[PDB]
Amino acid sequence: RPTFYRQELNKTIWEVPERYQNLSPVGSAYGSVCAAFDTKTGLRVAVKKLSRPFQSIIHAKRTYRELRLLKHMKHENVIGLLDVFTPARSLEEFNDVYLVTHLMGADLNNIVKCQKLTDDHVQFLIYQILRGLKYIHSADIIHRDLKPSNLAVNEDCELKILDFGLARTRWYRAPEIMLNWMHYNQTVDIWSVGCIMAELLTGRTLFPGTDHIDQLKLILRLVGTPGAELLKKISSESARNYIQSLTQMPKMNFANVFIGANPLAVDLLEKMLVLDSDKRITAAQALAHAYFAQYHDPDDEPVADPYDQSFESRDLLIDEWKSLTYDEVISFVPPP
Ligand SMILES: COc1ccc(OC)c(CCC(=O)Nc2cc(-c3sc(NNc4ccccc4)nc3-c3ccc(F)cc3)ccn2)c1
Ligand SMILES: CCCCCCCCO[C@@H]1O[C@H](CO)[C@@H](O)[C@H](O)[C@H]1O
Ligand SMILES: CCCCCCCCO[C@@H]1O[C@H](CO)[C@@H](O)[C@H](O)[C@H]1O
Ligand SMILES: CCCCCCCCO[C@@H]1O[C@H](CO)[C@@H](O)[C@H](O)[C@H]1O
Repeated sequence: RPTFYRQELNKTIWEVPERYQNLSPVGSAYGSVCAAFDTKTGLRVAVKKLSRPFQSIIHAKRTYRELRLLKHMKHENVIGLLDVFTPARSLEEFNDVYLVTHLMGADLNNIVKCQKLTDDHVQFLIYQILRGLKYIHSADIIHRDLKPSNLAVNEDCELKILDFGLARTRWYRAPEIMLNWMHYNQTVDIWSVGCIMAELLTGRTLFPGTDHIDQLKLILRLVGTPGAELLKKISSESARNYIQSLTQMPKMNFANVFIGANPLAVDLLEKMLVLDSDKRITAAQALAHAYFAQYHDPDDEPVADPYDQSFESRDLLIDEWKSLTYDEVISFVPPP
């Protein structure tokens, strides 16, 4: 229906509706990105042209997964889809997929710049992360790689959780992920929030490991070696015997680690940075914590519609994944 124009960008021919003006390259894995001006909405937007979206079953399923996820995320603190389009007029000529979202200019690293933030500022940032995480977790989604480069912040200081980094590490990963534990709790993301929050308060990386083993060494020095109740839950005979062969490190007193911080911030960090994932605070519980008193609104922390992820178990042909992807493009409804 819209009128499309062609322009060579990022060494390929882009073909976009005329509403998207002044395409300029932003960078080029999954695809190449341009910034543009959406004349229909007056928004600066980023347009991603997926690369080789249906070259293989793996590519095709990944394309479907990404479009399904972006179409489902409708929350102020999560990246959302402004538009998705293809120049194709039919399924038969469907080969290219373009995704459109708000143009973001800064991630959390750009806002922090290795500085201590004010406590009020930390409250506001962590509150928004937890608000978005409550939504994501309510859809039975685990982020699994939350970190400052995956958190965008606009000029109003509204934060959005991304599943990508902007155009130009393991320091924020939960310990069970670095041990390939599987059976991951949604609180692997809460661990990451604790690492981020600590960094916002101190201006320093909490666990700046040099490699995988160093990362775990640094974690255990803060939170201690596994206690008795955690050791009961370790089925791996190899993990058990190695853990008990280590000298016991006590859990440090967080009040004497984050000296000068808000005692409520310290209490919340103590509830996020627990080795046992079953004992970590959830996102919804964290939002009710006294630390966020000035921002918490129990009636404006919404949850997601149910999210059907049954396609993850399916082994389909390329043309089937492509057809399901085409259905999702055709059915897309722009947000208000
Ligand atoms: C024109 O003003 C700017 C001036 C300077 C400048 O820095 C060079 C930037 C860059 C800011 C930026 O990168 N902004 C941005 C990116 C995305 C991304 S980044 C990605 N993948 N990662 C990836 C891809 C290629 C290269 C590096 C990293 N995907 C999407 C994305 C995801 C879904 C969509 F629907 C659309 C785009 C989304 C929104 N804003 C801008
Ligand atoms: C001059 C720089 C680009 C300006 C905006 C082009 C906007 C296209 O906008 C679209 O144009 C279509 C054709 O008129 C109309 O049918 C649509 O209603 C209108 O939204
Ligand atoms: C768009 C929604 C962002 C918040 C939800 C992230 C949900 C988990 O999204 C993650 O995205 C990564 C992208 O490389 C994938 O590699 C991971 O497998 C996936 O779990
Ligand atoms: C030296 C061992 C260091 C890491 C101990 C990490 C314990 C994380 O916690 C564990 O996470 C598992 C996976 O979600 C859950 O199934 C367990 O019940 C939970 O206790």
